[PDB]
Amino acid sequence: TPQAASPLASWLSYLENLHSKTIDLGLERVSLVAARLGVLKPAPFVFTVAGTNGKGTTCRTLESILMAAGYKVGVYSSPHLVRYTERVRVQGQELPESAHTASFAEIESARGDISLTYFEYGTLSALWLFKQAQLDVVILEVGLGGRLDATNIVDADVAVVTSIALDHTDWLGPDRESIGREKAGIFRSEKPAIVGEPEMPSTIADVAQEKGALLQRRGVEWNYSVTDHDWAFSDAHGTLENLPLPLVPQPNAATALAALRASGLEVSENAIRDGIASAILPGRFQIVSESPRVIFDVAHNPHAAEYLTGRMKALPKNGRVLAVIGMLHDKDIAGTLAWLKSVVDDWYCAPLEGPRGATAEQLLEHLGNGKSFDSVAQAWDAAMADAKAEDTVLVCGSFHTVAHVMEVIDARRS
Ligand SMILES: Nc1nc2ncc(CNc3ccc(C(=O)OP(=O)(O)O)cc3)nc2c(=O)[nH]1
Ligand SMILES: Nc1ncnc2c1ncn2[C@@H]1O[C@H](COP(=O)(O)OP(=O)(O)O)[C@@H](O)[C@H]1O
Ligand SMILES: [Mg+2]
Ligand SMILES: [Mg+2]
Repeated sequence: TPQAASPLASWLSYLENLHSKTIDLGLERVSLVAARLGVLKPAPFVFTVAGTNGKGTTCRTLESILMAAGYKVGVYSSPHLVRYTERVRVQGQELPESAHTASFAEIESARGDISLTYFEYGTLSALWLFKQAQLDVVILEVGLGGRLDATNIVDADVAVVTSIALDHTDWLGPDRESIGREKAGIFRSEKPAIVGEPEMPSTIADVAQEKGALLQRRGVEWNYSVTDHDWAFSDAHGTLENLPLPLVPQPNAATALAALRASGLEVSENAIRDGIASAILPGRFQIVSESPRVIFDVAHNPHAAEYLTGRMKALPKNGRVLAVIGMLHDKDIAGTLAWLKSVVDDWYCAPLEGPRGATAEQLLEHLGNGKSFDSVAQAWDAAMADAKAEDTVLVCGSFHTVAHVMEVIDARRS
């Protein structure tokens, strides 16, 4: 059993093995420990963000605007690209590793004999770190689903649903309706329930009615329009024009703005512009370099692949598209690749080290074309060796693939 003085790495290895099951959805055990720790209300204002895709970037947008508005903001995000500490930001910055291990030590003593999973532990830690930080606003990214996610032990002041599509059917049910119901579990009585999914499953309205939540959805209570050079937003309180084209997915920037406006928080139009203009998240349609155009995107399900495919087709015409890909077997690899195949010319497949990582040959079979490599680094090197300046190299499929290339590039700078 690690202690406050133990390295973070030891703590993470310990958390990875503490509970009988890796993922164990449910609120009881975790709520009881949160109750002992006094971390159930981490800040006077909390945004909780659920959805199939778009959670990370919607949270980043909220963080960016609120910081511009001068609020002390904390953000809980998952999963992480390279380092675990990425999961907890205060004022847009990671916290010291020793703050994390101290928090873990507090949870370890407070839990007594109550067992907690890795994500439950990490959630309690983020909450405790936020409480210590005396923040004005805390933004919680839901881990998985909503209703039974560890983050749902906190009562959000504004609940957000970014999109509803097929992912995590093992836990959330086989269709958009079952998935929508689970995501909507973060809604609360008399609190805004901001829905950015344009094709809202009816179950989301059911849950909003069951809870007495204040549903405000895209296409109804609020909306946005786009141009090649900017965008506009509208809701019950008015309209905003010539907004900065987002550096995060367009739908999420609009969802964040809707949630921000529904919150009643005091935020100027300039803080909104500055926030949107500066909101960006590594690995989310990230333009890394040019000649050739290098793009990183963590899409890992067909809805995200379809969106990515749409962004790829919107890129300047000409040149070849070479993809460096690695994926986990727990995702709909076939459906994800079906979309990507329509835009990719040359495939460079790599295995993902793992209990759940697909091998290069497994990916190759889905493609019907392409080359296999022994590692992401080698696939990346082969693509970049083949790419001409007019081409685009897309690193995709998983957080793992993107992270591997980010690390190879950074290491080469030394
Ligand atoms: N009550 C609990 N909730 C909970 N929620 C999530 C998890 C596992 N951690 C995850 C983190 C991220 C994702 C994910 O898909 O993240 P993105 O969609 O943003 O990419 C899934 C699981 N365990 C428990 C768990 O064990 N208990
Ligand atoms: N509204 C959206 N619709 C479809 N796909 C999206 C949307 N937002 C993001 N994505 C996809 O999901 C990936 C990660 O997005 P992120 O904003 O971190 O959301 P999440 O935390 O839910 O995974 C992106 O790189 C993109 O491939
Ligand atoms: Mg997910
Ligand atoms: Mg996320």
